[PDB]
Amino acid sequence: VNSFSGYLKLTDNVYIKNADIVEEAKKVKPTVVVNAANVYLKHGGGVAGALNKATNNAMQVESDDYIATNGPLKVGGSCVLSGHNLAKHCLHVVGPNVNKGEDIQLLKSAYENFNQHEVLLAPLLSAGIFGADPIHSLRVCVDTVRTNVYLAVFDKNLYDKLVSSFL
Ligand SMILES: Cc1c[nH]c2ncnc(NCC3(O)CCCCC3)c12
Ligand SMILES: [Cl-]
Repeated sequence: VNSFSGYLKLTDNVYIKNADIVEEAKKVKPTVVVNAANVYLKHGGGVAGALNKATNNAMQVESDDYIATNGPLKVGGSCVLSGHNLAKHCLHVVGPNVNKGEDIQLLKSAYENFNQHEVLLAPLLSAGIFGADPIHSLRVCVDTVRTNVYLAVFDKNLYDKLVSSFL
């Protein structure tokens, strides 16, 4: 039993809700919140900008130190950093950016990072400002993630479509 509320069950381990991941984070304080990161951990907009703003830019400050030490992430890769006031940990995961010509096949690799954590609050990777179809992202998620994932989908019409077209 966990504290996630009002999620529609899609499969054994995947749950979905029309919600702002920032608000789900502020209310639940999960062990892991997933950020839809880019390779530079530049949290300017989208999920990343929203999470970072909610941390009063502390996420960006921590991220800049991480990059200065370690260099950029790989597309499809991840790192674990602090969750600040939102979660215990933030798993920064880089899905491919279709607008940059990045290989959509890397979306599966991106979702594989979730399997290192028993329970996560997450967005649909590569969707939104990253350019991919959220329907496709959801299918890759369901077919790749084996741990318990709670998805917050920001857009109501897209959520309804994600729900309606699933089975
Ligand atoms: C921008 C933003 C702020 N707070 C959020 N919480 C969740 N998702 C977000 N954007 C990505 C997505 O949900 C958009 C609809 C289709 C699936 C992907 C955001
Ligand atoms: Cl977005």
